[PDB]
Order: sequence, then C-alpha cells, then structure tokens
Amino acid sequence: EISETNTIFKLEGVSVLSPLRKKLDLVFYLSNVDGSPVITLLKGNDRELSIYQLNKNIKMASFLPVPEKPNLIYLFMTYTSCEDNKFSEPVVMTLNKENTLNQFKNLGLLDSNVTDFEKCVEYIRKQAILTGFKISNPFVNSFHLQCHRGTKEGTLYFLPDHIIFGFKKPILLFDASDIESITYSSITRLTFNASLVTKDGEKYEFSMTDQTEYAKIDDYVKRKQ
Ligand SMILES: [Cl-]
Repeated sequence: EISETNTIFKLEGVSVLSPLRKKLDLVFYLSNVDGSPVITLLKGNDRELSIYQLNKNIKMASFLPVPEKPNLIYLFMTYTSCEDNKFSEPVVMTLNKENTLNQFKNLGLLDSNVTDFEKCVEYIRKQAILTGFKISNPFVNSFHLQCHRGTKEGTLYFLPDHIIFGFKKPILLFDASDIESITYSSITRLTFNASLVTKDGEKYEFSMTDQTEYAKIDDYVKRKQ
C-alpha cells in the first residue's frame, strides 16, 4: 500500500500530541486503490492514523508557534474521517526544525548548507497544495497568549477564522463567527479574565490573561462581529 514509488513525502520522528502522544512518521502518499493522496502517521510499517480525500476532508491545517520554543513548530489539522462519519477531528504534532532541516538535506530536498527552516515550511505547504489542500502559516494580525482554563494553563491562538485553545485535552476550536459575546472581568492587578459564550450557549472561561492582550482581543472580537 505504501511504497517508495507512490510516497510524495516522509518526515520521520515527528512528536504527535493529539489524538495520542507518540513519536511517528508523517507520510503523504498516493493510494493504490485510486491514486488519491493520503496522509498517514506510521509506527514502523503500522498505521496510527490516516486522512483520506484531502481535497474535501481536511477542514483546517495550520503551522502555529510553540510558545517559548523557537526550536519547535506545531502542525495542527482538523479533518472528517476516511469514512465520512467523524467530524472536525484534531491532530497536533511538533516538528523539531533542526532535525526537519537535516532530514530534508538527507532526502536531497535542500542543499547541504541551508540555514532556513522556512524552506521546509515552503516545501510542506507546496506538498499540501499539490496534494489537494492548503496549510496556513498565519504567523509568518494574528496572535497567541497564555491563560488558564481552571487550574490548567494552555495557549489561546487568535487566528483569521478560528480561535484555538491548545493543546492539552480537550483542545477547543471555535469558528470566529460562533462567538456570541466576550465579557471581561479582573482577578489580579496585572491580569484579566475573558468569559466567552458561543452561539449554542456554551460558556468558556479563560483566566489570568496579561492585560497587555486586552486591546488585541477586544479588537479581534469586534472585527469578527
Ligand atoms: Cl483560521
């Protein structure tokens, strides 16, 4: 099923966080059934996860920064399952840039003395384009900040069309048009709480946001309304 012929691109040893924490190989290839592009995450020859019909089944795909780790980058994707019976499903992996660069040099995808990891991002985005989907790179307007959801810290990403709270379970993804309101409230002298409610009546509290980020968040919301 996966052969050297038929594989577009393979990245070994990516660190998958969701829907499981495991070091796996990312493979983009063409099905032998119909030649249709498939993304899978492999342990050895075994498949942990597959995404098929990428043209219609990939809903969201973005490179996102890892806060404080310039050494890493997230790839985040949501998808309808191969059997069209499971919807908006999240995958998150980190890529180590130094290793990704180095692997790319070994596969001859990049000349020996390439310093710039954004060359890898250009290639991967191109491989998505050829393969029927698009990966956004919204950060390289958008912003992200640390907050708590209860006792657990997480990160809030304010993207052109989505807000993400990631990436410990459960990852929250909000379409920007589903925000009904945000109400602000304070708890510290240097922080504020953001109470967000969605069109379906669900309320999420994001506590302890630095008040440097209020200006940004309010302007975001007002624009998206
Ligand atoms: Cl987005």
